[PDB]
Amino acid sequence: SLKLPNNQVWVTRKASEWSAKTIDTNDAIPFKTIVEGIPEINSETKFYRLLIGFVAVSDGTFGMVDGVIPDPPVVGRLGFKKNTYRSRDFDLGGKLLNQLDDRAIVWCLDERRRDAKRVQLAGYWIAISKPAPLMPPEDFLVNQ
Amino acid sequence: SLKLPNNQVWVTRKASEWSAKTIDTNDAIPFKTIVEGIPEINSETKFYRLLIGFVAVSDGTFGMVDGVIPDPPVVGRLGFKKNTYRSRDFDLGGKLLNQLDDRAIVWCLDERRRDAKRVQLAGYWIAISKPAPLMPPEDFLVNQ
Repeated sequence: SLKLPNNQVWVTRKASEWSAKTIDTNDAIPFKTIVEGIPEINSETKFYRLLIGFVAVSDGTFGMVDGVIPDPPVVGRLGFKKNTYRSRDFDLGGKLLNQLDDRAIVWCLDERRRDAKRVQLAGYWIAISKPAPLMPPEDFLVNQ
Repeated sequence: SLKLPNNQVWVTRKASEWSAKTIDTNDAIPFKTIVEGIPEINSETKFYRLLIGFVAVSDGTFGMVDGVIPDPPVVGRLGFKKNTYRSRDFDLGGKLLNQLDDRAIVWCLDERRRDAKRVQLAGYWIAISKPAPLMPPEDFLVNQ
């Protein structure tokens, strides 16, 4: 279930640590942010899976939402427990970025809702359509 | 000269825009910073080439230094002209990160030494030893 078809690859990037907060709100990470800073990705990339893993300092619930101040998730909402690794594979359906750029993952904590590192995320893993071999642009070494 | 041997690949990442500055100093980007946030890279990676490209708002000089408040570069120092793309391929010698982590690229501008975007960098391109196919860790989907 970490194996891919031959026309897809895994890409990843490091997740930021969460700072303490002063407002009362939902914690949400938008999909466009998850993808920012991954060079294999462009307007033609199709997206098949997003894997997330985390540990939280409280019980709570989480899931993916489509509206985006994002609502708590309804369909597919799942629970987690304090200090227990939780993970989730989200199916992205072979869609392009412009079709997923309204999505976010949202967490609702029972307690310690404003603490620093209240959720600690592993790297994000995304299965995408396999890119051509990476190469600098042809005009990179002009005036070298 | 953008082609690699079969046991190397290109990796890249986006460069940050430069803010205006209030101090009088050299502009330097350390090698450890260039490499931060590239998942294919670890303690065993060997480094073969670093490609940089930039446009500056003034004439000046630049080059790679080994001491690192880094000195202006001596050996291999090169000139550039205002509003003219310049690029450079630096040979990294097949070395590991711990052998390159004292290196930086340093720019010395003739004029406008404190302006925002005084140097605008293209993505950094690095030729490294070819990694195994990227895969999430085996324990990623515990408690899914």
